Amino acid sequence: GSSGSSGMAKGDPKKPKGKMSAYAFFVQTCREEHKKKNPEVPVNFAEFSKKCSERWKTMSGKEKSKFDEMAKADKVRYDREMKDYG
Repeated sequence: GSSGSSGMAKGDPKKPKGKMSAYAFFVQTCREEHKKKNPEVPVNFAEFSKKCSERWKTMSGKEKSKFDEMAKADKVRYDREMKDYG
């Protein structure tokens, strides 16, 4: 951990984004929603995550499903992309 950095400076918009897991999706989707309402409000990733991550473990396989179907496809999509890339 102890990264404190959302992304990087050296990165081309061409290369495929690393593989994401169902969990991540839950966190991301949650963020995008926060901006939709409070676009002009700060979001302490540190705290925001503490509430999200905890909500991921407390979730039931049924709920995670929504993020399971997506992630499951996020692994096959990226894999194929790498084939063409390198």
